[PDB]
Amino acid sequence: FLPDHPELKKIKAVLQEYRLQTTLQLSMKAIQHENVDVRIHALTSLKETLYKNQEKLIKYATDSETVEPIISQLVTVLLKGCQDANSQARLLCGECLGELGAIDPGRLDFSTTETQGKDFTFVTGVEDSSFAYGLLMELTRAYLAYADNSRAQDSAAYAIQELLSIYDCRHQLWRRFPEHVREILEPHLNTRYKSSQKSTDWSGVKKPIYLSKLGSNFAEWSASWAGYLITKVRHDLASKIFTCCSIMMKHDFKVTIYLLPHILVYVLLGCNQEDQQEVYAEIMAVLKHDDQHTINTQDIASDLCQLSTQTVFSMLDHLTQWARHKFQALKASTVDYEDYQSVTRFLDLIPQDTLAVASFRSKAYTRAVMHFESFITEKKQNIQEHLGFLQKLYAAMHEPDGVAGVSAIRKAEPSLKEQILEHESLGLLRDATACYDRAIQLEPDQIIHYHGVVKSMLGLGQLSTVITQVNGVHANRSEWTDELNTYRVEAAWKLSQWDLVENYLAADGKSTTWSVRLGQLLLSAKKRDITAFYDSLKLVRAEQIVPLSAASFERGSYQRGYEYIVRLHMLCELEHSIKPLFQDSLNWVARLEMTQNSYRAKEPILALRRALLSLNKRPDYNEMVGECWLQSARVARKAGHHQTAYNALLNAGESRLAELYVERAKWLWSKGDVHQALIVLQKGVELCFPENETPPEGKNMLIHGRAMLLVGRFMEETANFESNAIMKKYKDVTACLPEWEDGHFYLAKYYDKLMPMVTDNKMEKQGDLIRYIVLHFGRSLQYGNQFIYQSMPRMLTLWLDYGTKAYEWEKAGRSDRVQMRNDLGKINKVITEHTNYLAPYQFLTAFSQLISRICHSHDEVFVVLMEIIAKVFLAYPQQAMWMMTAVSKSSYPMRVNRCKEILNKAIHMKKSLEKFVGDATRLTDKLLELCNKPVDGSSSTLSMSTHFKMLKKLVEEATFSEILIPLQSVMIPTLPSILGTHANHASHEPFPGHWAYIAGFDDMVEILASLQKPKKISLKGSDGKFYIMMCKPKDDLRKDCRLMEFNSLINKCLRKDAESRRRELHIRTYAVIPLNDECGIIEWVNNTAGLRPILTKLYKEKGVYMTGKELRQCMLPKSAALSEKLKVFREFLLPRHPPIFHEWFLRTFPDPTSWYSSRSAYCRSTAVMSMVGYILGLGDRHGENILFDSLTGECVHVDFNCLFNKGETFEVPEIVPFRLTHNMVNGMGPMGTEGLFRRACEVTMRLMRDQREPLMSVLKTFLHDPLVEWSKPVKGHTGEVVNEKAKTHVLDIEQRLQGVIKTRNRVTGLPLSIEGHVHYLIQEATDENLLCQMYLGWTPYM
Amino acid sequence: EHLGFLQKLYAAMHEPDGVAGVSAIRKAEPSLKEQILEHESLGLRDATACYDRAIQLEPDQIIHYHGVVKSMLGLGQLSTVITQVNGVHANRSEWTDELNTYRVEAAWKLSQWDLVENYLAADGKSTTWSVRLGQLLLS
Amino acid sequence: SRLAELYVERAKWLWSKGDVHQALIVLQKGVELCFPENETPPEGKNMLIHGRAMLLVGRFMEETANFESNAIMKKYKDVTACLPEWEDGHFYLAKYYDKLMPMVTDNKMEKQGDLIRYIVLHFGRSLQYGNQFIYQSMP
Ligand SMILES: CNCc1ccc(-c2cc(-c3nc(-c4ccc(S(=O)(=O)C(C)C)cc4)cnc3N)on2)cc1
Ligand SMILES: CNCc1ccc(-c2cc(-c3nc(-c4ccc(S(=O)(=O)C(C)C)cc4)cnc3N)on2)cc1
Ligand SMILES: CNCc1ccc(-c2cc(-c3nc(-c4ccc(S(=O)(=O)C(C)C)cc4)cnc3N)on2)cc1
Repeated sequence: FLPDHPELKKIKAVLQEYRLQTTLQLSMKAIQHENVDVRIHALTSLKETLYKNQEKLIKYATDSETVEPIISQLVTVLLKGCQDANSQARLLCGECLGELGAIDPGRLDFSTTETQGKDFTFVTGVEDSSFAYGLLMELTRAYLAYADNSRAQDSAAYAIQELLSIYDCRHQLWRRFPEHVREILEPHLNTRYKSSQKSTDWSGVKKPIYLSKLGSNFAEWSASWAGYLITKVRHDLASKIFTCCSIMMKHDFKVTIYLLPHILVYVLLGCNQEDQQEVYAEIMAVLKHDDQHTINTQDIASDLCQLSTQTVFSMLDHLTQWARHKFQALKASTVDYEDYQSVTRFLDLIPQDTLAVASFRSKAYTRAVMHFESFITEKKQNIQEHLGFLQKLYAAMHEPDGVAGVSAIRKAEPSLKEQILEHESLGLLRDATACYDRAIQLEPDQIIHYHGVVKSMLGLGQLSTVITQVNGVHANRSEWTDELNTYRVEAAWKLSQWDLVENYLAADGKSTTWSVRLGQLLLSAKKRDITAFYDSLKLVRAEQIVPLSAASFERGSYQRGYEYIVRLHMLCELEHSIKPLFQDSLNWVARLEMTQNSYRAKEPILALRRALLSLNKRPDYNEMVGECWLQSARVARKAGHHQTAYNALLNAGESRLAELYVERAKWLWSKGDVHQALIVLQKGVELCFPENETPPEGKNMLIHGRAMLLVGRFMEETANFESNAIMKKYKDVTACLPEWEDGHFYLAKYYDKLMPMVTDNKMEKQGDLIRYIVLHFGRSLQYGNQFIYQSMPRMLTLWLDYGTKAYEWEKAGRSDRVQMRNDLGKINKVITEHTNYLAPYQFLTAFSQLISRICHSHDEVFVVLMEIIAKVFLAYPQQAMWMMTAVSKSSYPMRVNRCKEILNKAIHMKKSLEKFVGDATRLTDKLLELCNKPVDGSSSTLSMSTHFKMLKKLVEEATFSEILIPLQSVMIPTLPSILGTHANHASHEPFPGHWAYIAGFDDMVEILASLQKPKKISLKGSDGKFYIMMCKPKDDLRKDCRLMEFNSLINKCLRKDAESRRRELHIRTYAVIPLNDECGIIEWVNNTAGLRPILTKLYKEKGVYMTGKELRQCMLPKSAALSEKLKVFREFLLPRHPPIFHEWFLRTFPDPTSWYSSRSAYCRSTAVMSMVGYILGLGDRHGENILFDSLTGECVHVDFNCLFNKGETFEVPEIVPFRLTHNMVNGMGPMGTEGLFRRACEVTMRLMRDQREPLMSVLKTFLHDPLVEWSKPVKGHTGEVVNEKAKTHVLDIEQRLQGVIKTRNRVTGLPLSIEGHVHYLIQEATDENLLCQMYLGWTPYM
Repeated sequence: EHLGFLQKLYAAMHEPDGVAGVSAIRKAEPSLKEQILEHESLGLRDATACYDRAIQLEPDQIIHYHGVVKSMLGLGQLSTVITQVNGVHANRSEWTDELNTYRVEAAWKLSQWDLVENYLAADGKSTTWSVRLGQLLLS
Repeated sequence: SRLAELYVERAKWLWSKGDVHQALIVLQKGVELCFPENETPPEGKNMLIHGRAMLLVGRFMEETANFESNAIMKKYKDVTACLPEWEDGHFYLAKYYDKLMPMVTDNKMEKQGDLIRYIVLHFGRSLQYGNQFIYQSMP
């Protein structure tokens, strides 16, 4: 009902008698409602609400890295609604989004959009009840659909009767159909019907049905071809059904659509060679014909070409699915084999290349790519001649990486047009401009070249030149002037030359360009035209929504359509800026900040805002325009395009801004001319902040602080400057903005860098320095959590290490002990103050490390540590308990005693925690028992009740406390965003989301042969969902746990970065929880299977398979020379296993769109994981350890025990960076490594290099972790262990991040590589010499 | 106080070092004109955008269009130069006479002889090196 | 008609920018595009361009850290073979041998001997064919 008014308040008193986030959920549920008017009211109310609660909404969006979950759900819902049929609803929902803002897909989270689609219900045959049922539903919806012809509804009910003839509903058949269909079909289900139409013979008329009078119209062509076919099929039941539905077919084409596929299947089963040739003729004709290619009266044809293409495609698709299912049957008789053979033969008759060309004609890009790769492989056809078509395709799809790959592959020199394609897809547009000029010289009669020239000009921002260029072109040719008018319009309105806008607009009444529409709106604003304004507003909103409509029906849709979403954002902002003029609550700053960080996103919004400000007449507009030009800088500077803001860095101009200087400095710094930047910056500082008068006020003090900090950083970079001056500058920055975090942070970093040098690397001397360091770090934290990941861990490491060294010196008998002791006391006091000031979650973030050092030797240090950990525990008992469990049950007694001390202190602080602690202890003990429960016999499945009674009971008791199901989402804390820093540090919610407590266990427990017989359990969550948790004996997971943490941090990074996001790079992460050193519980990842098993099944299906003994024969002695091994490999192992993985892709995903999306995801995921592994030195990537999700196609890695180049230590050393066997490559597609995969690798590598500091700090903490079983277990168990290769491991990790291979022999001085790094890595992985050496277990041949 | 004058001088002397030094000395922010001068003295890409902003600031000045056309020349964008001069002419007939030299140079470089002849015919007052070269080549 | 020349000058420009790797790839592709091993390039100027390209690839390799010493050495030797009388080949080969010697010999001249003989001989021949690097070579 969703009333919103006092009358609605009467209804609400009613609802109270019956019984912002709340209202939001309500409106959400509303919009989903079926009644269109219901939804419309919902949407209107929602739009108003959003406008009214804009403040709280923005706060939700920007307070924390990730948006409030409710927001994510709401945006998913709105984008869905975009798909709705009613135009009004679509427009309303577009307004919804635009009002929300253009949230960076990163900040949003889409797990709801599983989008299975309820599709792929391939029907094996007509006989199948479900298929005949769908046919009956078709006919019923048909007869009801139209009353225009009594004969037609009569034909549908007649087919109902004939279906009763084929099979009686009276009771499975009746059971099959629903009641809204049941009651509709019942009146004629039994009555009777005369033949709806007079008999006609499609076979009598002989002609290619396409291009025939009957085939003139699409539906009529559907009617003539299907009738002919029905005549053709030699199937009595098929003939019966076909005749039954014939009459209905004449009236509605859609019934024809449903029927044709199986009609063809039956025609294939019962075949005449001449009939087969005629069928292939019809299909080829439909495919061969290009509506633009052939000339005829197009009233029928225009629609006919497209529709017929789609129909033939669908028919072939059903044929393919039928053939695959029949091959599965055959493997699982002879008549079915013959039928399947006939169908496969007909399929073969069709040309893949033809299919691809047609598809491309029909804009069915994805299917085109699929067909084209299928062609390039199925029939081997060389490297070099089809590249043009494939490149054009990728261009269409807008997949840049496709174009880049295609280029990377082409051997022959690239044609000019191809270089144009490449520069457009990805290029600085400078080469683009010059190539355009050269094209104009090469071709003087093509408009598109001038298009590109003008577009480039605009990009650089040379408006006036663009206007004049358009005018010139106009002078040369009048006709082109119409097409080119758009860019002139854009320049004008951005130029703020309204009159020119009016002229050019009046000139053309045929341009639908976004730019032209924007100019129209701005004009209607300039000259107050309320009615026209709002009309154009509706129109443009609809237009924009159009593309997003199709975009919605896809995974990751939001991202794919983000451009249009930003357009809607601009529209909303424009509306709210204009309204007051006609007769502006929105907060522009926050809005902009929510947007993704890339040109495509920010720039257009900013230009539009400059325009609006121009239309607005406010005194401060002159300066606001400077802020907008300066806001364009740091939105482009970050991207590159350094000339793309000359008309910005200059444009800013008048508005007084030391900010102008700071910006010019950052720019120079990006460009590499550091000394320049320092000069310009010192000058701007002197000028804007003369020493005589202090800047004490607001933005002035702020900018002064920022400038001083930047000066300091520059000075650090330059080698000339003295340490002391740097330290002084940083201290000054701190003094001028004590509240700022960056100040203290950089100060601490610099002191840290200096300390090793000043102290000679002697801890004793370092003490005082360490105090200063930790103090400033903690302060920085207290202000903001931007650099938390680098700050916290470093501080903790330093303090704890100093404590350890002091304990050693006290035990030693060395004089420095007393000074060290006083220093340590001071340090501990500092830590205490930090504890008091810092919020709990901030410690939570390194809680892992904290726990790691629980066994520290010095008691005072331990007291402090315990205070910290206890504060945390109280703050977040669930996560803390999970993380501490293992240590609790450690075999080492000291670990257990200390953890118990901690828990006791906590309990003392908050009693209620005691009950929960006891419950958790009991639950963990029982789970450990289970994990270690010995299986008897095969015992594939064991009932919970039969064996694990105590567990079911314990969970059953109502007294038992709720235990949060361990899940990565609930373990990895989120953090407050920089934008919002007020009271966020105090009230920040670490784990905003849905918390599922353990409500019970499904009875059945699975035991898996592989993985050393690990039990698999399924917990039952409070929400009712079931989560499957594998229980693993004999594995130390601590390593895996911390690695998962690091992966989560990497995932955050990947999400924030534009380039990674657009590709949707992400590392699949599964929660891991160690019950104790030997046993831990690991979350299951469903729909996923190992590469080895999958390919093994494929091979067996192909009949080609290698026996284990065969392999043993192929195996050779390790001492054998490399030549013999390479031989064995190439000669036998590679031959035996041909590349088939692409087939797995094909079968798993039938639909072209799903196929393409999943293939892309596969490439991206494998790339990301390979890079990450090579950085972390992941090893043992053997078939089973790597996995692929059947649902998305992504790749997931497991068995992260082998880390930090432990593989080399193996008897058979691992000599490859990551697992890239020929099969995986084949998977990626014909392009192979080159293409998507390469670009993903490169992007991931770049990102990692950028965040090198935070990752490196975290990894440091990880490597020096004492709890981790770095070595073999000794005696079964100070409860501390030290990793001997720690320093070496950190050095190697750093180098790899640096990009310094250091492998080079005979010369150890090597400049870092950049992309050549990814290239050399790929080469190494691919090389056969290496692989052949690799151990058989890795199954390199596969 | 007098830095503008010294910069102008060094510009006249064709002494780039002078202008660079001036710029380095100035405390105040550089005006757009002085910026144009410095760009021109010390070698073109940045100067094109500066010229664009200039034109936007003052439309009537012809020197700015001169600079933009020259730049487009240096980069090798002949065709663009032709179209640009043509557009300017469309807007202002007068300017066409001063700008004809660039068009002629472009053409002659394009090898488009008809355009060379026609443009050279347009006006008979240019003595620019480029214009004489075009006359010779056409002959 | 100047494919080889094209790719070579291009590699040079690219290097100028700094993307050494993108240079090496394009250059190797060109080496395959023209003078493609199917038959030995003896065609005079063609042989010259072939040698120039080979030497360029060799110096590139030297720049990149991945490539092994032996391969670089072999490439320089190939350039030497291709053009016996071209100084550049000999000079660069000598330079690379010099740089390698200290590590190979562990900085023990005794072992350094034979390498020294090779190096000196190649310097000398380089001098016979030209005088571009005399100041580096002779001393
Ligand atoms: C018109 N006369 C001047 C001229 C013009 C072009 C050339 C030329 C052509 C090639 C060439 N480039 C590639 C290549 C390039 C880029 C990428 S990329 O991934 O960065 C992404 C940007 C695509 C990947 C591969 C592959 N094969 C090739 N044959 O190299 N130089 C030489 C002279
Ligand atoms: C209207 N346009 C917007 C706008 C306005 C002003 C600024 C601005 C002003 C200054 C500034 N520069 C210098 C300086 C010194 C030496 C050279 S140099 O020739 O040696 C070099 C080519 C190597 C160049 C410049 C000296 N004092 C200064 N105050 O820096 N940025 C930036 C954008
Ligand atoms: C020395 N360290 C020992 C060690 C060993 C294993 C792990 C481990 C395992 C998983 C994990 N595996 C799967 C999984 C695995 C295989 C297949 S399979 O079809 O190929 C067929 C072979 C069953 C299907 C699914 C799903 N979800 C998961 N979380 O995670 N960690 C960790 C440490």
